[PDB]
Amino acid sequence: GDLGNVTADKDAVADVSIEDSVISLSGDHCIIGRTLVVHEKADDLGKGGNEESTKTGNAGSRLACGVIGIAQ
Amino acid sequence: GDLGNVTADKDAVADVSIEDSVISLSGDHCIIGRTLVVHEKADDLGKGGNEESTKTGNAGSRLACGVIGIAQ
Amino acid sequence: GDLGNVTADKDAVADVSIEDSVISLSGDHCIIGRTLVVHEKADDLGKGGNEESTKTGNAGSRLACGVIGIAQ
Repeated sequence: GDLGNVTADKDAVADVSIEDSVISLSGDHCIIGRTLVVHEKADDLGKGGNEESTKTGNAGSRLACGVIGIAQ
Repeated sequence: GDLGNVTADKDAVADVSIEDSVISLSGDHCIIGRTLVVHEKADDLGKGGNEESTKTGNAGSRLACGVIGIAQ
Repeated sequence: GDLGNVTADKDAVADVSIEDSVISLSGDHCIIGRTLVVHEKADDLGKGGNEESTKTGNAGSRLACGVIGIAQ
């Protein structure tokens, strides 16, 4: 362990995500993303069972809408 | 372990994702992504069973809509 | 282990993804992605069984719509 690491002894589920990025825009007189009409609808309506022993590390959907940098 | 690593002793599920990126735009008088009309609909409505012992590391959909850099 | 690596002792499922990218746009007076009308519909409505012991590392669909760099 030096920056974060699951270390279980029976079951280790994870969603390790180490997205180290760098973005260096420049230049002038430039439009980026004039109009955006977005309709994200991540409407989780799941269901479980009489013994469903889920062990999810991340139980959800990632919905992104960008113009330059989408690190997902 | 030095930057994050599942190390279970029975079962180790994971979604390791180490997307280290670099983006260097430049130039001038330039449009990027004028109009966007997006309709993401990641509507999870799953179902489980009477003994479904799921062990997902990441139970979700990634929906992206970018113009330059999509690191998924 | 130095940057993240499943090391189970019975079962190790994974979705290792190390997409290290570099993008260097340039030039001027240039359009990139004028109009986009996207309709992502990753509508997971699966189903499980009376003993379905799933062990997925990443149970989801990646839906991207970019113009320059799609590292999936």
